[PDB]
Amino acid sequence: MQLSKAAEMCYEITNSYLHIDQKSQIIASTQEAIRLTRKYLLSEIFVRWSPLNGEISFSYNGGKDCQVLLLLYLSCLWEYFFIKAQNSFPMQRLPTVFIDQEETFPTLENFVLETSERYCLSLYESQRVNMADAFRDFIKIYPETEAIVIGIRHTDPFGEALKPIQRTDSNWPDFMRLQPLLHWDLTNIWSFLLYSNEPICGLYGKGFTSIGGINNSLPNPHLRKDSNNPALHFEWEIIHAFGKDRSSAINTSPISVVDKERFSKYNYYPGWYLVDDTLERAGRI
Ligand SMILES: Cc1cc2nc3c(=O)[nH]c(=O)nc-3n(C[C@H](O)[C@H](O)[C@H](O)COP(=O)(O)OP(=O)(O)OC[C@H]3O[C@@H](n4cnc5c(N)ncnc54)[C@H](O)[C@@H]3O)c2cc1C
Repeated sequence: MQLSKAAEMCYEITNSYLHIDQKSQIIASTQEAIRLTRKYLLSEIFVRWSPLNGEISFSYNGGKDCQVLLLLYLSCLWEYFFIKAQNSFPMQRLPTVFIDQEETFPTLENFVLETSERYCLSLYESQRVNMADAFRDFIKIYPETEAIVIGIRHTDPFGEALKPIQRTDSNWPDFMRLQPLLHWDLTNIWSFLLYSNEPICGLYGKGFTSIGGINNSLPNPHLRKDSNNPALHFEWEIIHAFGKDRSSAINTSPISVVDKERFSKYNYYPGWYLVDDTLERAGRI
């Protein structure tokens, strides 16, 4: 859809989530994570750089984390338009960067393309090694790029020293890292993404909890059905998902035939049956 419509839609979704009045530590926690992310964007980021004209590019790889961020970002883009009108919708696409690699799952590539069309992203896609170099090439093509939005957060307990607004290290080309999802935990991610009713990468439906490349990521061994029985913690969000109101259906994207072959050897609960952040990357490495 056109960008103004995507932005207004995401605004309604986020607003609707913020109006959930349920007994729930998860919901209340996620409402707080939403408010902080939106405060970073509206109060610290969009005040300093334009989210429309190319000063900022959004790094998007179709994963759950940058998808949640993209929905929040679009919600803030809607609000930004009115704030700037108040202090003084364009027909265009949102500048976005996707690094495509040889080991990228086709299912994910397809999801990136489809959601680029849904959210009206103007996609730069690299030609299918090291991410630092991929971005160095990007910045050389688009030197006006001042900042890049990154859906990074803490997914193991180890010290990382990340900040919401942070310069790249000297290894990397110079631009500002914008990392407003940093305080989200795994339960917040699933609660919001399932509530949104937006389509999500079909790999999560097959037991992935973290998506890498074909060779470095698998369904989460802790979701293997014959040896684990996790409870569903997001039933309310699923049943009452935005605009849904078949209540129990989850909007997963199609698995590419090649990936279906690759996964035939796999007996796994969907990713949203994992809430233990310590175990999020267990299917990786
Ligand atoms: C734009 C950018 C700038 C970075 N700058 C530094 C730096 O200065 N110093 C440093 O030590 N490390 C830097 N990194 C690496 C980063 O800190 C993480 O160590 C690395 O991304 C792996 O973390 P992760 O596995 O948790 O998340 P990842 O799986 O890498 O995902 C984290 C986020 O990065 C973006 N991303 C990941 N893969 C892609 C892709 N293929 N295409 C487009 N976006 C993608 C998405 O927004 C995603 O939400 C940078 C990474 C990116 C993407």
